[PDB]
Amino acid sequence: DEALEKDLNDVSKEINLMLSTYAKLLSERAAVDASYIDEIDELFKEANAIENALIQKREELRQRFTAIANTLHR
Amino acid sequence: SMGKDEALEKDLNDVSKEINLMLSTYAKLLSERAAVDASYIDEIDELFKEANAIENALIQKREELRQRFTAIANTLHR
Amino acid sequence: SMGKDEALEKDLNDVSKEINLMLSTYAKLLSERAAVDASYIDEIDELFKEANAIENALIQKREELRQRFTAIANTLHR
Amino acid sequence: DEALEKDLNDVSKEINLMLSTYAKLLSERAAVDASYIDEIDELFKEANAIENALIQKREELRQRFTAIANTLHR
Ligand SMILES: [Ca+2]
Ligand SMILES: [Ca+2]
Ligand SMILES: [Ca+2]
Ligand SMILES: [Ca+2]
Ligand SMILES: [Ca+2]
Ligand SMILES: [Ca+2]
Ligand SMILES: [Ca+2]
Ligand SMILES: [Ca+2]
Ligand SMILES: [Ca+2]
Ligand SMILES: [Ca+2]
Ligand SMILES: [Ca+2]
Ligand SMILES: [Ca+2]
Ligand SMILES: [Ca+2]
Ligand SMILES: [Ca+2]
Repeated sequence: DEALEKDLNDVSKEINLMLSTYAKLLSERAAVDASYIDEIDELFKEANAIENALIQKREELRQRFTAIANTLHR
Repeated sequence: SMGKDEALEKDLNDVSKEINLMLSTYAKLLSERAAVDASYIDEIDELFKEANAIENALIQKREELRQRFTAIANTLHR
Repeated sequence: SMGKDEALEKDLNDVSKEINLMLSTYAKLLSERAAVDASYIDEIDELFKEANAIENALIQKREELRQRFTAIANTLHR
Repeated sequence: DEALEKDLNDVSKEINLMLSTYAKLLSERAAVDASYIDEIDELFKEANAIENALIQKREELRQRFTAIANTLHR
């Protein structure tokens, strides 16, 4: 019911809106990826600190067990 | 009482659960991105096809006006 | 070695963190619902207004056809 | 460029699609709410079991401390 010229201008506006919206969404992905990488890195560092402490504690237990055994069996 | 080794094992499991949840949340975000990307392509394709059809009809409309004014000019001379 | 009381305190904190995350995820889902509800109202309103305008124009179109056929009938008798 | 009758039928289809889609979304909220309530309930029960065990352990520590004190100060 509107002229073809008017309808062409309406659809062009729809295109520009979708393009501008998607461009924005795409431009934001890098910072989101960077945030996940940063936070996963923090968690892996936390896990590695716990794991390392567990390794140390297990070696101390090995040494305590060996010492008690040697004292008891001579 | 209990061993610190046991407590450290438990704390390592706690952080492993957090890592697994973060990795799975990120994997989900990537799936949502893929579906968004494909939907954009479908939808922008529909819009560009509609725009080109309107554009082609508008070109035809201007030529129809040219033809109709030419026919009037010929009618005036009759 | 360490006390089981300390280990239990730590485990209680671990579950409290999970509760807090679940409560906040649910609070987020409710916010998304509210925005969805309001968007539905905006969008269905636009559609019903468009439908009523088309409907009213169609009623007018049928009456215009009635008027145009009546005028033809009067022209035929001239 | 289409007749008003055709356009009325197109918009009616759009309405029915939006209504049917929203009705579905609304009908699904109860099961989602129920799932959150169920899972939060499981977590609170887990937390209460830990808390209760901590209360018991603290009372045992109170009794061990009192007994050692009495033995040492007579
Ligand atoms: Ca038109
Ligand atoms: Ca238009
Ligand atoms: Ca390590
Ligand atoms: Ca813990
Ligand atoms: Ca398609
Ligand atoms: Ca499509
Ligand atoms: Ca073209
Ligand atoms: Ca824990
Ligand atoms: Ca509105
Ligand atoms: Ca609106
Ligand atoms: Ca009406
Ligand atoms: Ca029309
Ligand atoms: Ca139509
Ligand atoms: Ca309790």
